[PDB]
Amino acid sequence: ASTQPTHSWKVGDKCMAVWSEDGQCYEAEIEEIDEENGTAAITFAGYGNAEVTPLLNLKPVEEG
Ligand SMILES: CN(C)C(=N)NCCC[C@H](N)C(=O)O
Repeated sequence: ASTQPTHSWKVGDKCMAVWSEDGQCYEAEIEEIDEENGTAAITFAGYGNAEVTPLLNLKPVEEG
């Protein structure tokens, strides 16, 4: 138990994640979820970078 999910995420979903390097949000796809830690491994689309970031950092892709 680490991050208590406030959002329900599934593998292969598009989300926006906060890049650990800039702290800004970027579009990323969930590759793997760890519900215990409340984290998901996401891959930033276009760049190809991937990081394990808590579901709390994952935001829905709101196009506006
Ligand atoms: C959200 N992510 C991963 C990024 N915004 N990445 C930018 C740095 C990596 C890029 N290939 C580059 O070297 O420019």
